Amino acid sequence: EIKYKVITKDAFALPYTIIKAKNQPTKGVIVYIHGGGLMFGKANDLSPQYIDILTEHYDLIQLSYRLLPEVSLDCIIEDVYASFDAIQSQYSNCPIFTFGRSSGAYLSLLIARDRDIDGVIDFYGYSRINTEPFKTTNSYYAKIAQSINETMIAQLTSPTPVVQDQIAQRFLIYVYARGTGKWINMINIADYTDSKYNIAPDELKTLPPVFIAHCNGDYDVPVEESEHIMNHVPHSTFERVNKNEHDFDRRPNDEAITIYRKVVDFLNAITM
Repeated sequence: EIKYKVITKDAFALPYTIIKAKNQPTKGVIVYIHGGGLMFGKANDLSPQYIDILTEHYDLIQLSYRLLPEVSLDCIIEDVYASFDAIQSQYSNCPIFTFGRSSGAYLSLLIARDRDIDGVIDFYGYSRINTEPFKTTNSYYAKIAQSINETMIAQLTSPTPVVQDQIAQRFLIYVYARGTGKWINMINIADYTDSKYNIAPDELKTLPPVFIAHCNGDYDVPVEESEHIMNHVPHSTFERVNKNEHDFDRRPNDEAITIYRKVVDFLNAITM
């Protein structure tokens, strides 16, 4: 693991790590964007086992961005693109991919629209925020959301922006947000319906190939968000996992490993 940083316009350090391809030279660079509903998480949240599969022949770069609610989604997008551009310049003549999980896959798809890359790996993400499941109360999160209060939640935030959880239970900010339907409010942008944040059909149509893995019974991001992408993009591969889970790869079970190996196959076809 090798550490770098990108210095933002506002003089904030965004760390990123590069893990090098095991068998050299690299076939490509995979820019990894972690999940956490834009509100919690950390860049180094991938199991070692997944990293070993991905980095056999690819470099894996784990990027960071400032989290909600201490910054807005406009700031997140700015951090992601500043980190992406710093990484892309370092791989000038080389295939490059975005790989996100959950909200990281959303960020990975924005990069795919606004930069020129060779493919996207979308694990249980989405291409838009202007959708009813994100606007309204989420059933799965509602009970826990109702068992905390706003002071409880405000004290899980940081007095200044962070790129990873500063307290173990920061994730309750996200449970609260989904469970009360305030997640769009906490994104804190002027107009969440704007095409900046919602990839248009004509834009989806021009995306590079997309690998999608999504559980049909996902309680956090409906599987329809993946079906929506498949309604427009020209090249897709879809693993539609028959589970009532969101992060089906939380543990490196055999089914999860198989999907990761399929990811590499998808990359190999592209870089051949």
